Amino acid sequence: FQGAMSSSIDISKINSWNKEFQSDLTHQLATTVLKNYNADDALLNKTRLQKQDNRVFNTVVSTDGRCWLFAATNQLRLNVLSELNLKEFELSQAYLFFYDKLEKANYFLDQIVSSADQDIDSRLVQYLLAAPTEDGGQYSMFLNLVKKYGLIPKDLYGDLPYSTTASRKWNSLLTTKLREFAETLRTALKERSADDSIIVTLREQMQREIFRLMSLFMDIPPVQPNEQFTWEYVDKDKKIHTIKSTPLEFASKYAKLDPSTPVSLINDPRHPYGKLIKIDRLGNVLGGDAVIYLNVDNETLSKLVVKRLQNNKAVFFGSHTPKFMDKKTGVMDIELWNYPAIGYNLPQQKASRIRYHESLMTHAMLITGCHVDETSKLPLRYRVEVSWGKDSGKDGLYVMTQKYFEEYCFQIVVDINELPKELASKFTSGKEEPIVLPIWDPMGALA
Amino acid sequence: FQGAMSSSIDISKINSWNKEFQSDLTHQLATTVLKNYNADDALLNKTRLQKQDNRVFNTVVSTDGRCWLFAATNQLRLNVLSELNLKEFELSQAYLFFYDKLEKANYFLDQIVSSADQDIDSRLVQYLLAAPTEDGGQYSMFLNLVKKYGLIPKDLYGDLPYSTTASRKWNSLLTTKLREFAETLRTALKERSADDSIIVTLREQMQREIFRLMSLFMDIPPVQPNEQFTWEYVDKDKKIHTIKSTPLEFASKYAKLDPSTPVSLINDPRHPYGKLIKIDRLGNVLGGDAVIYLNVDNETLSKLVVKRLQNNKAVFFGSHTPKFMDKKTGVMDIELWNYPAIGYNLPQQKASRIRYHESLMTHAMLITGCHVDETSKLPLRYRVEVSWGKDSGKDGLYVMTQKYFEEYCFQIVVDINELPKELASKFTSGKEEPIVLPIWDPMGALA
Amino acid sequence: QAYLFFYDKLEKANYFLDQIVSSADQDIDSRLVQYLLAAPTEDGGQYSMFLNLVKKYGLIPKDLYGDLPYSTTASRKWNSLLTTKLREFAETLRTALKERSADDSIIVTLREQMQREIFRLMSLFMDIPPVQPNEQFTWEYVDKDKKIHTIKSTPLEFASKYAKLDPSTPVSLINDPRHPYGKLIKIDRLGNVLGGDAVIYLN
Repeated sequence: FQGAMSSSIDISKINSWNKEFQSDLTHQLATTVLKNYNADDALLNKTRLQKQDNRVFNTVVSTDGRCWLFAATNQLRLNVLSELNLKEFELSQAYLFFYDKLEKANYFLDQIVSSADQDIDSRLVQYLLAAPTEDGGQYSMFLNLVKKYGLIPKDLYGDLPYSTTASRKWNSLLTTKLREFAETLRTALKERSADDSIIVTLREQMQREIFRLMSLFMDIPPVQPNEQFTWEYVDKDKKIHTIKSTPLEFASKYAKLDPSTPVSLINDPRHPYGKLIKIDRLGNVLGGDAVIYLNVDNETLSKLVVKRLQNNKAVFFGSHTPKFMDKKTGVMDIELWNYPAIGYNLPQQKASRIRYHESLMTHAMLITGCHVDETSKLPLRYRVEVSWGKDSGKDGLYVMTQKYFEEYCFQIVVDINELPKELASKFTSGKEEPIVLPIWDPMGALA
Repeated sequence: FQGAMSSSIDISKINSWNKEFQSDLTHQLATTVLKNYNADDALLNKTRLQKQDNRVFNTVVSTDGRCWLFAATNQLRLNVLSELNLKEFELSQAYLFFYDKLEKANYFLDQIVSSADQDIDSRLVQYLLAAPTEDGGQYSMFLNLVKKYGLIPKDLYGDLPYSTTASRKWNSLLTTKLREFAETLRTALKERSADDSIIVTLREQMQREIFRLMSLFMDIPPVQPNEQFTWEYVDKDKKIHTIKSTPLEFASKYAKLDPSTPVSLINDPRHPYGKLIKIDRLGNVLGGDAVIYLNVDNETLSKLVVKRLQNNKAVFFGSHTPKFMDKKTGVMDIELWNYPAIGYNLPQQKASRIRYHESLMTHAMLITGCHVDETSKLPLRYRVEVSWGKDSGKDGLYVMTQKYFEEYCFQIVVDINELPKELASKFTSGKEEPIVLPIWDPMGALA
Repeated sequence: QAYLFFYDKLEKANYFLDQIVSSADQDIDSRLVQYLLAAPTEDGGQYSMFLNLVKKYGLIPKDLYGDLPYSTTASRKWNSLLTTKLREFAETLRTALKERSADDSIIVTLREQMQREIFRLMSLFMDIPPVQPNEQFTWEYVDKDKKIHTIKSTPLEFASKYAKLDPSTPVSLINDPRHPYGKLIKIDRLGNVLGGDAVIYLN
């Protein structure tokens, strides 16, 4: 009784506390202002903004929820511009987006069959049923798709369909169907075994029905991965050309993709550095590669970003958007808002923010530059590019502090050749046992 | 030298002061917020708003820059509604507005002739030239017009012309002409005397030219003051009627105006109470009545407002708009904004605010109700009505505190019969010598 | 521009206090005192007032101090709050000058407290610039060719060394037909920095 009493909200206590807080001038000022405006609008610190909104970067690349696909295909887009002397060029994101969604719906049916032994109310089965066709993904999922499907110019398959730019309704219609199929499969698996002719036939009818519904909202791409397409275009000089190629040959011959060089490093302080981290079950293409990260410290993660940028290549990275991100000015700085002035401070550290459900990776973006300090020999800020129209931020360009990178970013993607042999070996040796995390881990899919 | 040095802005001092202010938390909070938002938007105190925005009034009237004319004609408008059993009705403001402007332009020419002895750069002549045709006025100026012109229903002469609702350009064109005429008159008065045939002819040609330019922007009313008009209308029951009347007979017979009963009281602490105050030269109709106020204390001014409201009549009053007036919520309260929380306090008293160019009468409005405290026997707040469309305030309705009335209001208009004999006598006795103030005094014309 | 705008406003508020002390002998309702009280902190100025500020404060690149604050692009409310205070200070000064003389220790202290209070209120709406006129700033920039550079300079050295200002060459000519041509015209009292140059025109 005494415990529950002490643990209850006591009316005299809160009114006494109120009287005490109301006697403080800062508090009186703060509650006047915070009843009138959104705290971020009210506390944005222009004095800090003045110093941090710096768009001078001495280390830049020379060139100029589906974000993960725009960020992932960017370099390949640049390789084509260069290889073909183009003025402008876009790879088709819709191409990858259509197959990702089909594969994910197909993947879910397999996840359901493999988890059929578990109770319908189990944590995994409910988790599988929550959002089987979400638009986000990881870099490994992007490579799984390019290895099977290749890449094609946006001119052959663009963002024309309604659902390519407003996928919410489409996903909901598919998901409702997938939830029905989950029950139908689990129900048929009570009697028959999975290899049973009936389950095999049922799974195929389901693939058919998923494909049929998808074909209503988006067309299947115009050519198969090994089928040739003819593409007419104009180079920087107004000269015309025709390329005959297949999607697969195109990803390699023109976009120069070598799927075996990309590796993802991550700063996840919940785990020891030097270890490989694998997210169980997270995927898109059945039988494709797993999401694997090599865990490293921020110093290491920062040097790698600088080295890649020095090799004139942008860096794919994942972070917690939109934590401490000001879209209006395009600034990512954890001290840009004056919360300490209202006594609001946040001591919880990175590893704990992750464990306690406060911070996770949510979006993928591109680092295209940085500023390394002459004195010292370290990065101070990074130039970041988003896929949110030329209107978000400074014409879509953001500036991010080193501290933001350390605290609210986690993963970067680099080529294994850019790593020190001691780290590259972690991937090639075949001796590392990864730490295996649940499918629902915060270090997952990116928008 | 030491004086000028001590009196200069010293860079070390202001930077030292800055360091001291920046060490205070309230200050740090305040400069963050005040660089982001307008101080009134930021400091509006909703906690105070919650208590002061009270629209319950136990003392209300039973009925339901040209504001001074809408406020001035309102009662007469109600008298007509009642006298004719009308559902809706408006007196024509444009009627009064057209003659006010003509008379004012004519008045200016006379002010110029009477001040011709003074230098062109004198304070009075420059003041006369500043805004000879402004739209604002005083209650005496309103009576000067009704006594000569009468009143007509809005149905016969409405706010149709562009310049009746956007008079800025019209006034500027007239004023430019009037400034030319001022020189032409002063120039002709160097040789000839004012009664000289030539000056008389010149003044008439100027009246003609003013009238001609005015007739381009607004038509002269359709009937003369003693000429009959025919007005067709429908009463509350959908029954039709025709009234044949002249503007003058109409102001008296239907709108029930008796120009000899209205008197204006004012609270001007710069002067002793019990004295009559006259604003020199301020007028519209040449030879009409002067602007005269009987100076009284706030207790007296407040009791008179209550008494008039008890006689079921609204009260014309002048105040300093928009000091401490929140248009969005429709509240007039000098403590509604939390300026003390940023250390901004204003000790300067009423009489001093007036002398030091900080507060003056600027607009005329209507008090249509008030709340007198059961305990005590005094008014707590007033219901105020503005002529700013149903969109300003609470459907055009404001609530004003007793303190606001005391500090930022000055004049009210009442019937001499409502005054205590000791005050009424101040007007009838013929023994009072008014304190005479300059034409540029803050206790002047209202918008 | 905000750099110059912040000091112009501070100096003007400071200037007004001095105009009030020097006109204290005149009646509160006199033409000059009422004129002084009308708009002591208006945003406008003359070229001489601009030179008075550059000579004392110098110039800095907009990248170090921009038009970020609300009041830099909508100064009406800020000016009104300052002006209301300045009108209160005018009375407090004239009232204290009835007894004591201007050099009196009390008037000197009072004037300083007023400067302090003006500066404090201004610092709520705009920050004092990041460096003093003789203090060095570091400025990073990119030239037409995408090459990066860092300039270390003080605001004063910057107005001269990079912006090439020589405050002694600018002169203002005017066509004012009210007066004879060939004459110099001086506008009495019009200024911003106490003791700075007067507004003078050659007609």
